[PDB]
Amino acid sequence: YDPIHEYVNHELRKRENEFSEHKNVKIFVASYNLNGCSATTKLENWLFPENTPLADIYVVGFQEIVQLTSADPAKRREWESCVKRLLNGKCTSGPGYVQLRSGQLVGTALMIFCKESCLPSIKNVEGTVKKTGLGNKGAVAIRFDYEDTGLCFITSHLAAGYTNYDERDHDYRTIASGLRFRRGRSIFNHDYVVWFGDFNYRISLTYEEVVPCIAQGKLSYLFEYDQLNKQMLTGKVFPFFSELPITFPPTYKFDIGTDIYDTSDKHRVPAWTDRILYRGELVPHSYQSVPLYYSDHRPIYATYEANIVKVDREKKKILFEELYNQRKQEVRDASQ
Ligand SMILES: O=P(O)(O)O[C@@H]1[C@H](O)[C@@H](O)[C@H](OP(=O)(O)O)[C@@H](O)[C@H]1O
Ligand SMILES: [Ca+2]
Repeated sequence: YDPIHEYVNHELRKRENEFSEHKNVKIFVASYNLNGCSATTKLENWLFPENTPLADIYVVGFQEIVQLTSADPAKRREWESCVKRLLNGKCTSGPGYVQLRSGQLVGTALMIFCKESCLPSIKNVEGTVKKTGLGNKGAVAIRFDYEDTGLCFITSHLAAGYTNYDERDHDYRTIASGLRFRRGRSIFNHDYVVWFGDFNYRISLTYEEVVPCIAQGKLSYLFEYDQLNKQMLTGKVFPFFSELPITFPPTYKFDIGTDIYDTSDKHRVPAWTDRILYRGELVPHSYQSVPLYYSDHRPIYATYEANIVKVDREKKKILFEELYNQRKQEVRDASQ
C-alpha cells in the first residue's frame, strides 16, 4: 500500500478524458435451437428484424446443429457460410463482415462476425468449451478485447426435462467454474458478459393451463411460474445477470412449420427455454422471438450498445508519474 499512488489514481480518474476515448459499439445477439434442421440463408426475419442499422458485431449461437435423440463440423460450416452470405448481402457498397471465430461442442456452436472496420480494434480472441456433467449438453464461449474493453460471449444447451431445474442449476455452476480460456482466464474477468441459449428452464404449470394463457396474452402470469426467473431471484444461478422483461410468447414446443404448440402425444408444456442474459454495463435495447418455423423452437435475439474505451497507455503513464512526483515533492516541502 502506497498513499501517494492511491492519491494519483484518484486525481487521474478525474482527468480520464485526457488519455481515453469512448465509443459505443452495437451488438446483435442471436440464438436458435435448430432441432437439426438444414442450413439456409432464409433467416432475414431473424437477423435483420428491425428497421435499424446493421450491428458492428453479430454473435450467433446455435443448439442442435444435429438433432438430439459426435459433433458435425461440416454442418456448422454450412450455417457459417449462410450467415456470412446473408450479412454481406446487406453490404452493397464496400467492406462487409468477416467471421472472427467459431467454436463447437457437439451440436452447440457459437460464431462471431464483425464489420471489417472493427477488426483493428479486436485483440486477444480466445475460445473454449465445457460439457455439462451431473452427453450432448454444454457451453461454447469466445471472448476478446475491443480496444481496452473486455467482452465474453457464451452460448449453452442445458439439461432437458420438465421438473429437473436442480440439474440445470448444477449445469450453470459446472460451466461457470469450468470454462477457462488461456492461462486460466474465467468468464467473469470481463467488462461485459452475455450468456445465452437453450437453458431449458420451464413454466411449472400443465399444458392445459399454459396454452390458453398464452392465447390470451397472460404472459405476466406465466412468468410467475418460470423456473429460470425463480432460480435467478434467489441468487442460485446467473448471479448479477439481468434479463430484459419478456414480452414474447414461450418459444418452445411448436409443431414444425406452424403456430401450434405441440399436438404430439407427448403433450410438452410450452416454455421460455431460449434466453439471453447479460452481466456488466451493457445498454439493452430489444429482446424478442421471431417467426421462423424450421424448428420446434422459435429463434430469439437481443440487441445492445456497448461502451468501449481506448486508453493511450503511454500518455497515461506519463501523467501518472508526473502527478506522483509532484505529490511526493509536495510532501517533501511540507516536511521542510
Ligand atoms: O426433446 P424435446 O422435444 O425437448 O422433449 C423433451 C423430452 O425429450 C424429455 O427430455 C422431457 O421429459 P421429462 O419431463 O421426463 O424430463 C422434456 O420435458 C421434453 O421437453
Ligand atoms: Ca429437440
